[PDB]
Amino acid sequence: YDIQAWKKQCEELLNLIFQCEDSEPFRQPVDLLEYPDYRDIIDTPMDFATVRETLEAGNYESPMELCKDVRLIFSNSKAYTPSKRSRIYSMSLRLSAFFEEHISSVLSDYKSALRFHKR
Ligand SMILES: Cc1cccnc1O
Repeated sequence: YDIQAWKKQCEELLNLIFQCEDSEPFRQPVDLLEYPDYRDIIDTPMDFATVRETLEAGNYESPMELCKDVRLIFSNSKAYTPSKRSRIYSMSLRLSAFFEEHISSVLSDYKSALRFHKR
């Protein structure tokens, strides 16, 4: 029932994501010089360095906020891809499966701890 445990759990999961080769396109903001029409398609950029920095600054209140920004990484990749077969999009789908498999217990434990707190 530890209401604060989610934060270290999210730090450890971001460390695994940075070790995965599939994360490399998503570690830093998309390069607008490589992709000059990016902002004509994507309204809100997001990357794993920004997520990590927001967490370490104390600017997430809950793991649900962090999950919403990680899901935006994946939805931007799906919106920007020219093909469902593209290399970078294909990397996003494997990394999304790994994230969703690991975040499920973080969310469940946090929401259980808050219910116990308000009992
Ligand atoms: C998702 C994405 C697609 C194309 C280029 N870079 C990215 O990060």
